[PDB]
Amino acid sequence: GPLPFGNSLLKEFVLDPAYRNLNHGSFGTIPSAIQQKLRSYQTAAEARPCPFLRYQTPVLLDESRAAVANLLKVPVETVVFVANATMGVNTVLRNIVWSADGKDEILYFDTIYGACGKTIDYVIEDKRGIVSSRCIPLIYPAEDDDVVAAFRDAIKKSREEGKRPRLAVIDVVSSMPGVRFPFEDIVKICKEEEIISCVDGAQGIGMVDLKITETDPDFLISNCHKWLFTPRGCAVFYVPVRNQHLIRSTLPTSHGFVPQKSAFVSNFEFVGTVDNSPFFCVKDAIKWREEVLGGEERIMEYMTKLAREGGQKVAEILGTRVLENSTGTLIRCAMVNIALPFVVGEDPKAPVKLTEKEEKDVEGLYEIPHEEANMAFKWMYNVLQDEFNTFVPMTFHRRRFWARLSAQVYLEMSDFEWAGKTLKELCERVAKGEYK
Amino acid sequence: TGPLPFGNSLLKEFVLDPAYRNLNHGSFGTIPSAIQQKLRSYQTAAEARPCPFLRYQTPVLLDESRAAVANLLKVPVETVVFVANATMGVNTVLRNIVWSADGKDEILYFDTIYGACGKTIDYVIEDKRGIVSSRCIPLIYPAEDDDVVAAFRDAIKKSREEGKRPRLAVIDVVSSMPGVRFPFEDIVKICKEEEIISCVDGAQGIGMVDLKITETDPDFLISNCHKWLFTPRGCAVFYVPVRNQHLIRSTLPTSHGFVPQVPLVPAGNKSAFVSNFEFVGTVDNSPFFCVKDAIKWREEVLGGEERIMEYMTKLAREGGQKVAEILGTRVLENSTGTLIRCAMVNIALPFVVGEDPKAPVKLTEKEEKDVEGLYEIPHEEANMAFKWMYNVLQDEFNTFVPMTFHRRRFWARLSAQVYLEMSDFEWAGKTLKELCERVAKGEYK
Repeated sequence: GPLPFGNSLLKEFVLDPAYRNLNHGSFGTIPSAIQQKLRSYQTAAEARPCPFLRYQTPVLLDESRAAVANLLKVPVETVVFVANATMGVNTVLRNIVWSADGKDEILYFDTIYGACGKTIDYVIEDKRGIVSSRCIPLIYPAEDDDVVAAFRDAIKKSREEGKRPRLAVIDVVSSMPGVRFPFEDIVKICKEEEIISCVDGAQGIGMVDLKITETDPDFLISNCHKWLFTPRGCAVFYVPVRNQHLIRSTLPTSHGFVPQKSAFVSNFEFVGTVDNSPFFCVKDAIKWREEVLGGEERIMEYMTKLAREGGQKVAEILGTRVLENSTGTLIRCAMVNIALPFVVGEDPKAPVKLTEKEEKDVEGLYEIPHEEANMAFKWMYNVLQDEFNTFVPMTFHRRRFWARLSAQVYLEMSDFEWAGKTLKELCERVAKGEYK
Repeated sequence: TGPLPFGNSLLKEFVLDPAYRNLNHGSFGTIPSAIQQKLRSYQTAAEARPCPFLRYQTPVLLDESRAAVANLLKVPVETVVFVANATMGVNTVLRNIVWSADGKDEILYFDTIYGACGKTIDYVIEDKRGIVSSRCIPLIYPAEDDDVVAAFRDAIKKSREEGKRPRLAVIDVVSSMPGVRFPFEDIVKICKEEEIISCVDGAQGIGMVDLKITETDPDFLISNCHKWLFTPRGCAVFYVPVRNQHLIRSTLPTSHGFVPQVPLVPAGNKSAFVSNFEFVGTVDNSPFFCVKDAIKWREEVLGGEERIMEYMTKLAREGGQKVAEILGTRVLENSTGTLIRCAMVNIALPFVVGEDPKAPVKLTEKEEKDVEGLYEIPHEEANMAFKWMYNVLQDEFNTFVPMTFHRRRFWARLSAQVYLEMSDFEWAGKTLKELCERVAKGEYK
C-alpha cells in the first residue's frame, strides 16, 4: 500500500541525515529506488555500448515519453526530452524565425529566470537587432488581475511604438519568488493577440496541474528532475504538432537535422553523446510515485497544503507574513515565501517608493544599510549551510528579503517549525551585526 | 608496483559484458570499474546535500578536472573548459562567430566531416540566412597528405576567385568514417597564413593521439574525453586560446554567465570565459568531475599516456594487418603510412559493390586491379547487406563493427584498446571472413 508522508518517507531517499532539505525546488532529489534504476541503465550502457546505446535508447526514450505524455494527458507525439529547462527555452528562442520587417518583440516579466532572460538578450544580439524585447515589471504580492493588466498594457504600448508583440515567456510557477503565476489567462491572451506562448513551466510537472490541452500553449518546458523525482538533467519538452515544424534544429544540431514516428520526435533521440540515464528513469519515477506513493494527485495535494501551513507557521514564528495576494492564488504550489523580520535601507541610485502597507510592515524592524545588504546576504547563506546544515534561497524584492521554503512529501510540520526557529535566530544575529 | 600489463587480463578492470567483444571503442568508449565508482561517488554526494554540493563544490571539482586535463595537454589552465560532447562544442563555435556584413564569408570543410558537424554548418547557414555559405572539399581515400593539403589550397584559392572569403575551416585530428589520422598540422598552419579560423574537430583525439596544441596553436579545438580518455559519457574538453575567448559570446545554452553588450571588479580571479561554462543549465556533472580521476587512473594504474597511446597504435596497425591478411584484402593506408597514426584501422571487405549509374564512380587502375576476381554485390542490395551485416554481428557474434561505404567498397573500422590484444583482431578477421562468405552466398534476404 501507499506510504504515509512526512519524515518517515526519508527512509526512501538518500539525503544526508544531518542535512535538512528545505530547498527541493532548486535541484530536486531522487529516491533510492530511482537511483538504483539510474545506475542500472548506466551498467547496461557500459556492458554492451554500441548495441545498447544505438538501439535500446529509442525504446527506452519512447517508454518514458509515453509515461510522461499520459501523466500530462497529451498525445505522445507532442513530447520529447531535453537536458534541462534552460536548454528547452533556448531551443525555442534560437529556432524562431522573426519577421523580415524587424518589428518583432519578445514580451517577458522581470521575474523571469535569469538564464532565460539572458537568453533573450543573446538572441537579440545574435539576430543583430531583427528582434527586440519588452520587460514587464511585477510587484509582489501580485494580484492576478494586475498581472493580466500589466500584460495587456505592454501589448497595447508595443503596438503604439510600431512594434509587433511576437512571443511571450510565461511562467507556470515563477522561480524567485516561488509563486504560482496566472499562466492560464496570459496564454489565452496570447492566442487572441496571435502571440507565441512560450511557457516556462520548469517549476511544473510533479507539483501542479499543467492544464496543457486546456491551455493549448505553443511551447511548454518543465523540469522532471525538479518535482517528479527524476534524476538530475531531464526536462520534458511539449510542442503541439501544429508548431513542431518551427523547431528547425535541436540544440545542438545533430544527425536528425533536415536541410531545406515523426521527424520531430526522431530528431531529439541523438543530439550528441550524453548519459541518457536520467531520461530513461522518467517512466520509473512515474510508476514509483503511483505505486509506492498514492499517485500524482495525492502527492501534489500534500505538498501545496504543507506549503501553505508550513509557511504560515514560519510567518507566525518570525512575526511577519507569507507572500500572498487577496485571492490566495500565489501559494498554489509546493513553495512558499516568508518575509524576514528586517528591512534594507533605501538605495540612493535606485530608490524604491513603498506602499503604505509595506512601510507600515517595516516599522519596529531592524534596518540594514543598503551597502551592507549584499554582505548580509552572503553571511546568511554561509551560516545556514555551515552551522545549520540547510539551505534557504532568498528573494530581494522592494527593500525586503523573502525566504523561499519548498515543501515535500518527506517533510512535515515540524520541519517548517525548525525552519522558522532557525531563520528567527539567524535574523536576530543579523540584527546584532554579526555579518561583520 | 609496476603498471599493469595490457591485453585481456585488463578486462577485469572494465565493466564490459564478457560475452560481448568491443571492437568499436571509438564510437562511445567505456570506463574502467574504478571510474564508474567515482561517477557514482559524485552522484551520492550530489543527492546527500544537493544545494551545498551542486552550487559550491561543482566549480571546485571542475577546476581540479580543468587543471588535470590542461597539464595532460600541456596548455594553460585558463584555455580549457568542459562541454557536453563534441557535437556541443563545434556548435558552440559555429553559432558564436559573427560573419562579415558583406556576406562573403564561407566555411570550408572536407566531405569526411562528422555528419552532425556538417549539418551544423547547414543549419547555421539557414539560421543566419545566406550571409555565410559553405564549400565542401571531396576526399578520395586512401588520401596522401600532400593531396589533402593540395585540395585545401585549391579550395581556398578557388574560393576567392568567386569573390568569396574563406573565413573558417573545420579540421579533423582523426576523422570518424573512415577512422584515419588527418594532416591537421599542415591545414591549421595554412589557415594562419591565409587568416582563416581553424576550428579543429578533434573528437577522436585526447587519450589516443598527441594533439600538439601548443605547437598547432589552433583557433578552437574540441575533443571527447569519453571516447579515448576513459571518462564517463557526456564529456568533451573545449580548448580556446585567450586571444579568441572573446569570440565565444554565449555558451550553449545561454545561461547566467552571459553578459549583454553595453564598471567591473574582476580582481585576479577566474576569467569570465571560464566562469561562463560552470553553470549552463542543470545537468549531472559527474562525467566532468571524473576527468581528473580518469587521467590519474591511467597514470598510476596503466603507466601514463605515452605508454597507453603507443600500445593502441601499434596494435591498430599489426591487428589491422592480420585482419587484412585473414580476409585477403588490405588496410586503409597511403604511401606515407600516416593514416594509421591512431588506434583505429579500416580493412576492406572481400567483395565489391556494383556500380550505381546514378552517381557512377570512376575507379583508378589500382581499384580496377584490386577488385578483379572479387564477388560483386548488385548496388540495389548494398544497403540491404549493410543492415544485415550489422544485425548478424550483434545477434550471432555479439559485437559491433562499423563500416564505411566508399567507392564501391566497404571498409570495416576496428578500434584497438588497452584491454584488447592480437588475438582479438584474429577473432575479428575470422568473424568478418565468416560474415563475408555468407554475404557472397546471398544469405542477406
